[PDB]
Amino acid sequence: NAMLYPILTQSRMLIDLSGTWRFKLDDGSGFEKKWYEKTLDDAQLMPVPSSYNDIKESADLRDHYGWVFYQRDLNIPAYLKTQRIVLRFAAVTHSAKVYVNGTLLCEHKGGFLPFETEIPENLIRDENLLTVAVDNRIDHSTLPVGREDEFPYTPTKKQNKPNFDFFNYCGITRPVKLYTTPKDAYISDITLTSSLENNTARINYKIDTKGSAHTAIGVYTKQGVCVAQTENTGTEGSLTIENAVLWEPLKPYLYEVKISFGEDRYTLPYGIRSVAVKGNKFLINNKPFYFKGYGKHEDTFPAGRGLNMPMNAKDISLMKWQGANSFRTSHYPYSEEMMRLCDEEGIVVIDETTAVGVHLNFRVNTFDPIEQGGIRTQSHHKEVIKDLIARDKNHACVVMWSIANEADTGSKGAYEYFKPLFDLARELDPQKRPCTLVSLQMVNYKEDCTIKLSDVFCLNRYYGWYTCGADLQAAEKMCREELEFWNSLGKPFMYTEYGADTVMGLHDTTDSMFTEEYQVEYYKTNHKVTDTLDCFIGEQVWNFADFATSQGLIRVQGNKKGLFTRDRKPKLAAHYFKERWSKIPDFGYK
Amino acid sequence: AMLYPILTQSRMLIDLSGTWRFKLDDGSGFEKKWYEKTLDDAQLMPVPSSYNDIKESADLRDHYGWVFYQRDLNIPAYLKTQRIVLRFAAVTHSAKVYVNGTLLCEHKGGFLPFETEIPENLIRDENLLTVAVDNRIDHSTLPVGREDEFPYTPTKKQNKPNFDFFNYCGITRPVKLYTTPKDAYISDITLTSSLENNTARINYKIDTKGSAHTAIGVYTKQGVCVAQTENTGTEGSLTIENAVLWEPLKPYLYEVKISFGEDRYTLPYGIRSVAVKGNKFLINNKPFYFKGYGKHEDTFPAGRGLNMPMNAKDISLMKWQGANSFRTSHYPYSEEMMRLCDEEGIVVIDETTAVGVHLNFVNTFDPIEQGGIRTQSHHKEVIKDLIARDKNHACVVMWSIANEADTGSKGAYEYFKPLFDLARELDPQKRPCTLVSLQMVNYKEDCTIKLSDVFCLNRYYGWYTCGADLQAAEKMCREELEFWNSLGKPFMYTEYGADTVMGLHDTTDSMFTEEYQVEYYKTNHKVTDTLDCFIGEQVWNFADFATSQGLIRVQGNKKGLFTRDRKPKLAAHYFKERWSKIPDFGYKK
Ligand SMILES: CNc1ccc2c(n1)sc1c(N3CCN([C@@H]4O[C@H](C(=O)O)[C@@H](O)[C@H](O)[C@H]4O)CC3)nc(NC)nc12
Ligand SMILES: CNc1ccc2c(n1)sc1c(N3CCN([C@@H]4O[C@H](C(=O)O)[C@@H](O)[C@H](O)[C@H]4O)CC3)nc(NC)nc12
Repeated sequence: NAMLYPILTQSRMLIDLSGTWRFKLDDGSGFEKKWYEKTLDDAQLMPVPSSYNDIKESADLRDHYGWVFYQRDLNIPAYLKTQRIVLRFAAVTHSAKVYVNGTLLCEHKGGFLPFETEIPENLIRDENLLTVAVDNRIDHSTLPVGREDEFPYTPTKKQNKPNFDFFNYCGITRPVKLYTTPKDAYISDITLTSSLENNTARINYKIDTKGSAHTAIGVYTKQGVCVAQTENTGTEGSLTIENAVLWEPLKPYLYEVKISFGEDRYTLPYGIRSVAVKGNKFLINNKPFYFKGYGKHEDTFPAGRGLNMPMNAKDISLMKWQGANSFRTSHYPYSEEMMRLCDEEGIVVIDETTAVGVHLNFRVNTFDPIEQGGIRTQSHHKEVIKDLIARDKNHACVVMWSIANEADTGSKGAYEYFKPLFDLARELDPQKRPCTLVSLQMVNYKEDCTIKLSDVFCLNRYYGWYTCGADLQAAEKMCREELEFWNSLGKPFMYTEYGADTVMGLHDTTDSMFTEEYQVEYYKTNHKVTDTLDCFIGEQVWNFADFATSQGLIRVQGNKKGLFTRDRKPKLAAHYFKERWSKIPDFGYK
Repeated sequence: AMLYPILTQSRMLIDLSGTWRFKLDDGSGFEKKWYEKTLDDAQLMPVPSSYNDIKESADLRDHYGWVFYQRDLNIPAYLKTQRIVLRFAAVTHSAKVYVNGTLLCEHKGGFLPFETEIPENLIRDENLLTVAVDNRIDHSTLPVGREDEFPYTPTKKQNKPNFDFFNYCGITRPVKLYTTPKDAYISDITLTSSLENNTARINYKIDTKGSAHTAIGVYTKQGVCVAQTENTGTEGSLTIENAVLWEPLKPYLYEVKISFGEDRYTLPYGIRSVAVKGNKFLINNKPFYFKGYGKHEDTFPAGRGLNMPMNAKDISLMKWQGANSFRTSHYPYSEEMMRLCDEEGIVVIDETTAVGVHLNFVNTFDPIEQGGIRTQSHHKEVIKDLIARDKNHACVVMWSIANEADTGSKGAYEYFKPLFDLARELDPQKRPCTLVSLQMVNYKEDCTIKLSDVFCLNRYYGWYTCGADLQAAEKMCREELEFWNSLGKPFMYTEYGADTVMGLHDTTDSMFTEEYQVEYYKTNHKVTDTLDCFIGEQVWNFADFATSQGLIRVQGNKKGLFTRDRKPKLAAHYFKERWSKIPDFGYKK
C-alpha cells in the first residue's frame, strides 16, 4: 500500500522509461492471440506519458472502446540485479496488465493512482520487452462511473458512456519508471505529523521498513542546516524543531527530512502546519482561512490527461497572479509532480477521490442493494480512499479530503454507503484532516447526507446557469434562500463549483448567456449573497480552465466554464477575479 | 562525438529533468559565487523548458544576461565504478556547469548537445548541480543579435534579435546522467550505405576509447540478424541481402547493434540514397517533390522546450495534410524529434543556427577589425557539431548552412566557401548542401549560385511586395523564378506565406484574412507548377509562433497554416487538398 515518490538517492536508482513507445489498438483478439509475448507487429508510435486519444487525427482511435497495447524495449545493466528492481506506474487509465517478456507481473484497477511491481531477477534476460495493456471501459463498477443502460438512433460502434462531464482520456497518463532499493533492508513508508502545542513545534515520525537494520532521521532547513537529528532510533519518535517556520498558504516553507535505514537513504520534503475545523471556522495554523480558487482538471492539448510539467508551473503562476490560494483535484487524484509543486509553492489543495458519477438517477435507486441493481462501486471506493491517503498523507498542501463529487446523496441509502468511507478516511489519515463530500445541486438539499457526515459542506451550485439562466435577479433570490439554510447550521460551508459557460470573444452589454460579460455578472450576483454569510468560508469556481468533454448539444467543444481558455488565456471574468481576490485576505476575511 | 544517450546492458540513463531551483542574476551572482551553495530566495522552474513564458513577469520574460538553475544530485555510490557523464541536450544560449562549486564545463551555442564527465573525486555523499545560462546575443553569436543596428530610450538593456523569432532561453532540452564502462567504450558510430542490385553494403566506422574488440550486427525490427562481423577494428563494411529501403512516408529502420569490450549500443538506421542529378533531387534514385514547411520548436508555455506530445501531434498533422518534409528553421531541433522523423518517414532539411548573418538589412563580411560579423569560427563549430550529431539519420537529406545571410554582398562567397567545404568534408554521406536565400533585388548576384546543390529561396510575392495586388505578385514572381529555372539546377521554396489571423475573413482580397492566405498560395503555385526545375514547396510556417514585439507582429508571427495550438486555418485545408493530388515522387519527371 505504501507508495513513496521515487527519487534518485545514494541508495536508489531512478530510470525514467518515458519516451516513444509502440502502440496497437486491440481488435478483440489481442489477448487471445497473446500479443504481449512478441514485438507488436504493424503498430503505431505513441508518446508516454500521455493520453492516447488526441495525439493522432483518428476518430476511431479517439473514441475507441476497450483495450490498447503499449510496448517498449528494456535493456538494462546486469549489475542492477544486485539491487531490488521495481517498476513504478504513476498512473495507467483506467486498468492495466503489465507483462515482462510475456510474463504477467501485475494488474491494476483505478486510473489515477500509482502501482508498482518487483521484477523477479529470474525473468530478466539480456534483452527484454515491456508490454502494458490498458483498458478504457467504464461501467457501474468503475470509478469514475460509466453508464450502462441510462429521434432515436443506433450507434455505429459501441462506445463508453461517461456518467461524468469530462472526456474519457485514457492511456499511460503519467510516467513509468524503473527504480531500485537495497535488497536486504529498505524503507517502505514514511509518515510525518506536526505537533504545535505549548509553543513547541515538533515532527512526529513513523518509519516502516523491510529487513533488519538501524534507523536514523535528520531534519534540515532550506540552506542545509541540521535542526534536529537522531541515530539508532525507534520506528516512531518525535523531534523538536526550534525556530520552526510554519508552512503557510502562499508562504510555503519545506524542511528536508532525511531518513536512513541500513544502506537505504530517502529524503522527504515536509511543511509543518496544523489544520482544524472549529465552529464555523476552517483553521490553518490556528487562523481562519478563506479559500480562493477553483476546481481544476488535468487537461491540456494534445496530451489530454497526461502529465504536463510546464503547464503545471504555468497554472500555479496564473493562480498566484490572480490572487488565488487553493484548488480542488476535481475529479481524481492529480500527479505527484503537481502535489509536490503545490507543497513548494504554497497552494492549498482539497484532495478528491475518483468517485464521480455515483448516481443512477440524474426504478432502480443508486444505493439499492447491488443484487437489485444498485451501484457496485463501494468496494473499490474503499481501496481508492486507502491508496489516496497512503500516497498524499505527508503533504502540507492537502488540508481536506473530498470523498466523492456529486453522488446521489439526497436519496435513500446514501448515508449507509458513505458512512464506512468517511470512517475509513478518518481512521487512515494520521493528521486527521477534515473530510467532505462535494454536494450536487438538488431540490431536497435539506436531506443531503453531507449534513450527517462532513466537516465542511462543499456545494456545487449553478444559480444563474442551470437554473434562472438569463434571470440573475431570480438567481440571487434563489441563491439566498438556500444558502441561508446552510448558513443556519453554523458549520463551515463553501462553493466548490459555480460558473457559466463562456466562449472567449462572445460579448454583449446586456445579459446574454455564453458571453464574457454574463460570466462576470453571474459571479457578481452570487457574491452579493455569499459575502453576507458568516459561515461561507470559501469560493472555488468551476473551472480554472476550459477542458474537453464528451460530445453533445450543450457542450460547445468541451466545457466552457473556465476563467481561462484551454491555452490559458484570461476571459473577462479572470480579470474580475484578479481584482476581487486582490481585496480578500487569505486569513480573517470573515 | 555525441551519440544519443540510451539505456543499454552497459549504460545507465538517469533523467534529471523535473522541478529545479532558478534565480535571475542580479549582477552579483558570479561575484557572490551563487554556484557554491544552495540558491537562496529562488523560484522554481520546470526543466526542460524555456524560462521566459512560465511566469507572468515581463522582467523575467525580457531579462538580459544570466540566470542560475540548480538541483540536488544524490547518486548511488556504486555508479563510481562506471564512467559517469552529464549530458546537456541543449542549453540556450551559453552554459557554465558546476558540480559542488567546481566549474566542470562551458559551452557556446544554444541548440546542440554537450557533455562532461564528473570526476570521481568531486562526487560527495550529497552534491549540488548548478547551471548558469546566458541569453545574450550579439555579432559573435549564432543566432546573431544586433548591437547598434519618435526615438526613445529603453528602460532596460535588452537583446536585439537579428531574427524573427522570440529569444527563448533556458535549459531547453533534457539534462541526463548516463554511464559507460570505465576501461573501454564506444565514442561514435558512422554508417554509410551503397545499393548494389538489391544488396545493400553498409560501410561502418566505429570510434572507441580503450583497448578491446569491436563487433557490429544488423537486425530487422522483428529481430532477425541480417549481417554480423566480429573483431572488426574501427573501419569495415557488411552487406544486407534484399535490403528494405527507407522511403518518405514508408520508413524502415534496421537496428545496428555494436559491442566494444563490455560496452553495448543500439543505433536505429534507415538505408536510402540521396543525390542531386541535373534538375532532380533523387531519393532512392527517384525524383522527389518536397511538400512541407519551415517549422519552429515553439509551443505554449515551454517556448522552445522539448514537447514530445506536440512532436507526435505535429507529425500526425503533417501526415493528415499530405506533407512529406520540413526544415529545422532556424536551428537544430531535438534529437527526439529527429529520431521520430526517422521512425515516421518525414524528410528533413537540417539547418544550422546561422540566422541573422546580415548587418545591412559597415559591410556584413568586412574584416572583424573593421566591424564585420564575427561568427565564422563558431559557424564552423556548429557545422561540425550538427553533422556529428545527425550524420546517421536517413531522414536528413540536405544541410542548410545559413538562413538569409547577406549573400548578395561582397565578401559573402569568401565567408561561405570554407563552410560549404567543411560540410562536404565532414558528412560521410556527401549529402547536398544549400543556403537559404533572402529575397533581394540583386538576386542574380546571390552567392548561393556558386556554392549550393539546390537553390532554396525565401520569397514573399504577395506579402512583403505586391501586398493586396496578387496579379502583380504573379508577374513579379514569374520574372524572377524563370531566371532560377533557367540555371538547370533544382530549386524550391523554403519560405512563402502571408500573416493570417484565424477568424478574420473577407470574400474580397484583404491581407491578414484566411481567404487571402489561400489566394496568396494559389497565385504562387500558378507560377511554380509551370517551372520544370522547381522541385519543392515548403511554406512559412507550419504554425504561428512567438516573436519579438513590434508594429508588424500581431502577437508573434501569424504565417502558420495552423495556429499555435495546432488548429487548421482555411489554407491548411487548401494544402491538404493540394498535397493529396501531388505525388511524393514523379510529379515533375
Ligand atoms: C431527440 N433529439 C433532440 C434534441 C433536441 C432537439 C431535437 N431533437 S429537435 C429540436 C428542435 N427543432 C425545432 C426547430 N426546427 C428547425 O430547426 C432550426 C434549428 O433548430 O436550428 C430552427 O432554427 C428552425 O427555425 C426550425 O425550422 C428543427 C427541430 N429545436 C430545438 N430547439 C429550438 N431543439 C431540438
Ligand atoms: C518612428 N515610429 C513610427 C513608426 C510608424 C508610425 C509612426 N511612428 S507614426 C505613424 C502614423 N501617424 C500617427 C498618427 N495617426 C493618427 O492616428 C491613427 C492611427 O494611426 O491609428 C490614425 O487612424 C488617425 O487618423 C491619425 O490621426 C496618423 C499617422 N501613421 C502610420 N500609419 C497609418 N504609421 C506611423
